[PDB]
Amino acid sequence: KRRVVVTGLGMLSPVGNTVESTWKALLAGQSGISLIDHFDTSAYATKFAGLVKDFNCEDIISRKEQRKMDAFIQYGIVAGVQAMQDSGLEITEENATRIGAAIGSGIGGLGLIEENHTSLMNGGPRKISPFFVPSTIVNMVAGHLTIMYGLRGPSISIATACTSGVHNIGHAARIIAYGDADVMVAGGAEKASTPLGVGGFGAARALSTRNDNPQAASRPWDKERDGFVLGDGAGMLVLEEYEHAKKRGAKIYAELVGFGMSSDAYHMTSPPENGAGAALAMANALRDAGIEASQIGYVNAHGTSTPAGDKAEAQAVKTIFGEAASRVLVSSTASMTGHLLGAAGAVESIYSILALRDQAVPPTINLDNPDEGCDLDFVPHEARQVSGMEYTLCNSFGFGGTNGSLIFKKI
Amino acid sequence: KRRVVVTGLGMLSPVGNTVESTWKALLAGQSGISLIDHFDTSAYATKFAGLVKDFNCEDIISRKEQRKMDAFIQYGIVAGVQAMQDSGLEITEENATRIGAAIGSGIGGLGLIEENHTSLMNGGPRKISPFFVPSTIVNMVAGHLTIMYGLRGPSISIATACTSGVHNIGHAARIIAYGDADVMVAGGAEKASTPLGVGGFGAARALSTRNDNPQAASRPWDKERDGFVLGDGAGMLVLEEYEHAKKRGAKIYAELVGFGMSSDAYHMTSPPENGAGAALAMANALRDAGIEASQIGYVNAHGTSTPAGDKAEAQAVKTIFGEAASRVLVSSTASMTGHLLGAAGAVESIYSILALRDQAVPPTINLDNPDEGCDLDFVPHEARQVSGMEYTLCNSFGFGGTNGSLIFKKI
Ligand SMILES: *C(=O)CCCCCCCCCCC
Ligand SMILES: *C(=O)CCCCCCCCCCC
Repeated sequence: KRRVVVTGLGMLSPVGNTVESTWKALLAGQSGISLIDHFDTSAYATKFAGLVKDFNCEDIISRKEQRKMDAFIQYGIVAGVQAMQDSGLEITEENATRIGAAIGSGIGGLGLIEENHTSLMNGGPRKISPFFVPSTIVNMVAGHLTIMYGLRGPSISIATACTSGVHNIGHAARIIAYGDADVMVAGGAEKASTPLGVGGFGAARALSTRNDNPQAASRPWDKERDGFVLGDGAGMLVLEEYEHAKKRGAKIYAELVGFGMSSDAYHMTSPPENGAGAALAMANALRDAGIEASQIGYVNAHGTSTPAGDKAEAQAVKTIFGEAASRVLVSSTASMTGHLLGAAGAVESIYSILALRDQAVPPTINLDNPDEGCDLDFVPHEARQVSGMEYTLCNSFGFGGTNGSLIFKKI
Repeated sequence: KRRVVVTGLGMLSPVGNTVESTWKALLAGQSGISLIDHFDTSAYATKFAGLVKDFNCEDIISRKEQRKMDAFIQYGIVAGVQAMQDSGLEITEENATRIGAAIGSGIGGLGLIEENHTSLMNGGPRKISPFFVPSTIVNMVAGHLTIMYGLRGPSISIATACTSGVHNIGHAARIIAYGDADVMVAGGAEKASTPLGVGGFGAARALSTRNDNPQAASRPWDKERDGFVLGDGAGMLVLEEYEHAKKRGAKIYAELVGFGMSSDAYHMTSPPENGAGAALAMANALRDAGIEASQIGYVNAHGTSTPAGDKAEAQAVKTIFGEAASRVLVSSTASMTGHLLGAAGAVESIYSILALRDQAVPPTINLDNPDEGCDLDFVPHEARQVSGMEYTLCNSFGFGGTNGSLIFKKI
């Protein structure tokens, strides 16, 4: 009966380009939302995003090599090395076969897609780069990594939009537990801060528009919210079976103990006023982890700062916790970071992990005037210290009404 | 100990728009490769593809609704209903919760992506449709279906390029086996026959160029092959736990018994001359299915008709079977259909399933002069009758050196 644990973290976010820095900034209640300058946003209703500041990979990827890879791919490779080094794991011939990857993304190479398409409009097919396909496709983060580290184990890539980070990790854990693998680098990476990304989500009227105050735009559960805030980043984890980890004295951040999935079966982009699906997903994980809602100390909300989004989730929480509704801590890091799409559930799994380590809980900044019936403790404004928190649960929900929840446990 | 079985099939291919018709054509050695007329291919090195002929969904999707969905999405919904009807399964409140989906695609809405991007180049962001995001994203086939059939169980979507069909199905099976679900509609859908698809794979020089004879272009293992042939389609399956199926007297096509994954850890688009990774993947499935290579009657090659591709796979086969190398039947349906990218491993799982039903094995057409050291029986030219075939194995391999194999078993 294989127990899956976390032995390495790696991350690039709108508030730090390392695990420890992003964590520091998050507790400090720092925002990473800035105005876009890599493209002309004049015609854009939204002109800011949670961006990755001063990203450098020269030490990890030759410029010769970068040309074959969209930023989302670069981001994820960098965050994977971070995780691989941190794990300490050493790949051997008697090894590779048993180490794999489960990394995804919501869209992938949107930028190079725009680039190549543009090229094709101006110059014709001859202009499309020969690396177009392998530079934009979603599974290339895992493709490059497995190659870089000579990994021969199971490699998959889940693309479930906003839920991708949660799924990739959950299924990484599954794969190991099944016996198909002993280690798995898992998570998600996105960099959709483009014309098509900004323009697209803005076409659906899903994005916030507070351009006069980018850092205040993302306000989960607050009364004046007006749609999520797009963020770039990548969050990777090294999951591994308990024994295999011990036998090598790996530093163990925590143990993955539960994984729940569900479908809303309602709208293609809208959550039921109910939160019915989100509930089922949390519910399924509690049962998988074989524990009770009363046991969760901190929930990492999907809480993207869309009017319906946030109401629905809160509903679900009540439903799931009921009594413990108020005793439980719910917070949205998206308040500082924005929503990282495919990377979202991965970075937030890392938050949930660190929150157990440090017995501290990142705040929901910008929460000035919460909604009405709210009975919940959204850790508004400032970080929170905790005593005996043994479990944290992390939620993510995406389009197609696809939800997933992960439960982390101390030591 | 949950046994997963197949209780419903659904498909749209370049040789039929139903399971039974595509199967008939395949045994008959019919090609589905035609010249492209939906876009101007003058500047294109390749001017043909395996296309879906006279596709109609009016009875399944309102035109009001089609506008919100890329063809790949339409294709997959249609193929899913096919599967759902065929299953006979009836969704109930005491049900939904236990029925989910695992459907993917390599790229998804490439067409609407091109459309919206074009729009944006000409008109600015205001031109991007409000359904851009949910119309192109990869997980929307499963999103729409779960919605249409009120499914609340686990829904995921694997995007592992050319391997997607195999993975989605394998992980569907896993999910059920785990207990997370009782039924799962799984498979893949693609429709990359576009400027960016044709142009892109042609930029990598990966595509065949025999425009004077489209139907002969795809020639797996033959001496004059020059790169795969792009095909559109969608292949869906209804996987379900054995007991749950019986208790409802569901018609059972076969039982999924093995699932193997692997990584090449070599090149990002190229297979080792070795076939080392493909071997490991087949190998892993035999062990998962708990059987021997000697037991496989028919292998459904990835066999895309690329020079290296086909050599590498054949190598792997030898490696895995060795003795049984020659006694085993290996064939590439891609010889008639072309390669269906994300849909590929799904349709071919259906082939592998029907081949057990009918004890018949689709041919590798166009195989005029095979390569040299070939000791293998590629069922060249015409279909083959078989006696006591209890297992068929189906391979698929994609970019990022991601491989996966599935083992099907009779009754
Ligand atoms: C979360 O579900 C929001 C939508 C996720 C879609 C993938 C990321 C957006 C790509 C944007 C245009 C292709
Ligand atoms: C198989 O691995 C071939 C590549 C799969 C990529 C997904 C389908 C191609 C989309 C083409 C341009 C985006």
